[PDB]
Amino acid sequence: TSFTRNIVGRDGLCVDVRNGYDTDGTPLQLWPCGTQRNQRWTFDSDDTIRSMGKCMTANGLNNGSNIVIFNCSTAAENAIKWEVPIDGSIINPSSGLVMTAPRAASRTILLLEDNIYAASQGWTVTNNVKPIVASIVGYKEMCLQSNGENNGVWMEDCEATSLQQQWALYGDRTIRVNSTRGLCVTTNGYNSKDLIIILKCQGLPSQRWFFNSDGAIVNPKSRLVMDVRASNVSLREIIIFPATGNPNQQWVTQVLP
Ligand SMILES: *[C@@H]1O[C@H](CO)[C@@H](O[C@@H]2O[C@H](CO)[C@@H](O)[C@H](O)[C@H]2NC(C)=O)[C@H](O[C@@H]2O[C@@H](C)[C@@H](O)[C@@H](O)[C@@H]2O)[C@H]1NC(C)=O
Ligand SMILES: *[C@@H]1O[C@H](CO)[C@@H](O[C@@H]2O[C@H](CO)[C@@H](O)[C@H](O)[C@H]2NC(C)=O)[C@H](O[C@@H]2O[C@@H](C)[C@@H](O)[C@@H](O)[C@@H]2O)[C@H]1NC(C)=O
Ligand SMILES: *[C@@H]1O[C@H](CO)[C@@H](O[C@@H]2O[C@H](CO)[C@@H](O)[C@H](O)[C@H]2NC(C)=O)[C@H](O)[C@H]1NC(C)=O
Ligand SMILES: CC(=O)N[C@H]1[C@@H](OC[C@H](N)C(=O)O)O[C@H](CO)[C@H](O)[C@@H]1O
Ligand SMILES: *[C@@H]1O[C@H](CO)[C@@H](O)[C@H](O)[C@H]1NC(C)=O
Repeated sequence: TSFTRNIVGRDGLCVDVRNGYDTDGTPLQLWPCGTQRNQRWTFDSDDTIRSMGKCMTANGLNNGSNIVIFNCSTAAENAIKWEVPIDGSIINPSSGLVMTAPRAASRTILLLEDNIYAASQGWTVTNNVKPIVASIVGYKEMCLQSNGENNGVWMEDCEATSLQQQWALYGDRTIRVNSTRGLCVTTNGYNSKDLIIILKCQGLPSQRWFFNSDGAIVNPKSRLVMDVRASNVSLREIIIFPATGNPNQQWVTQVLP
């Protein structure tokens, strides 16, 4: 079977065939999301991803290789097969390299690169091309709240009127301050007990998050998950820590009006 969607990534821009051209070798880029046909990608059972009747194609299979559109019958088979890991990567199975947006700007050309679990390598396959805006409810049924750039995130009692409890869940798998969308939830290191803060979005692995089926919020590079330190909300510290399933690591998203 097949179905068609946009592909949203870095800074909420979309995977777009450059200029709408369908000539073999036309690179893929970031561009503001829209309905144009060169942003509509059809996913088939054969592991191809197609726009304008042609296939997303690795124009080479080394670090830094370009990703292009190319005739599906004449391209190399191992260059047109893709899988979509649950954490939001888009991977070429033959090479193991993943789709990457090396810069945030529109017209940035997409490349295959070694997987470092960066936010530049996060994508979401969807027809809703706007970030989802939600409260993130956790331990003691409190809400995750931001407190300014460079400051910690922490738990507060949930308030419909607290804008700092409002999070934009971007397609690149970042968690952004909804009223200041250039700022991202960021782990301040990849080791256990490292603090979670707000920092300018820079596409980093420290800024990538995965909402898994167990109710954890996982940082893929470290493997560690968001944790209310010591189960003590009055410490006003959220850390990364190995997944335990304990209440201080359980979260849900609740969409906002
Ligand atoms: C795969 O390609 C990447 C993009 O070119 C490399 O990362 C970039 O490496 C540059 C040095 O050659 C460096 O100035 C860029 O800032 C960096 N971009 C970022 C932020 O990832 C990557 O190179 C590896 O990682 C970088 C950061 C350095 O540590 C290099 O020594 C590494 O080789 C390439 N990866 C590999 C394994 O070839
Ligand atoms: C992908 O390349 C194929 C091989 O070059 C194209 O098929 C060829 O299209 C030629 C020019 O239209 C035509 O003379 C031949 O009939 C045909 N050759 C083969 C091997 O099938 C293909 O074109 C599409 O598929 C063919 C079968 C027809 O249905 C065309 O109308 C299609 O455009 C190329 N695919 C695309 C999307 O360009
Ligand atoms: C989250 O932030 C967004 C972006 O600033 C807010 O969305 C704007 O809201 C106004 C009022 O409805 C609209 O006129 C704009 O079109 C919106 N802009 C965008 C880019 O969507 C939003 O209200 C904030 N809060 C919530 C709950 O989403
Ligand atoms: C419809 C289409 O092909 N759109 C393209 C094209 O857009 C240029 C202007 N803005 C237009 O709407 O016609 O080129 C940009 C930049 O390369 C994108 O590829 C866009 O999707
Ligand atoms: C929780 O943190 C506050 C601030 O450090 C501290 O005063 C309090 O004793 C802590 N609670 C427990 C049970 O350790």
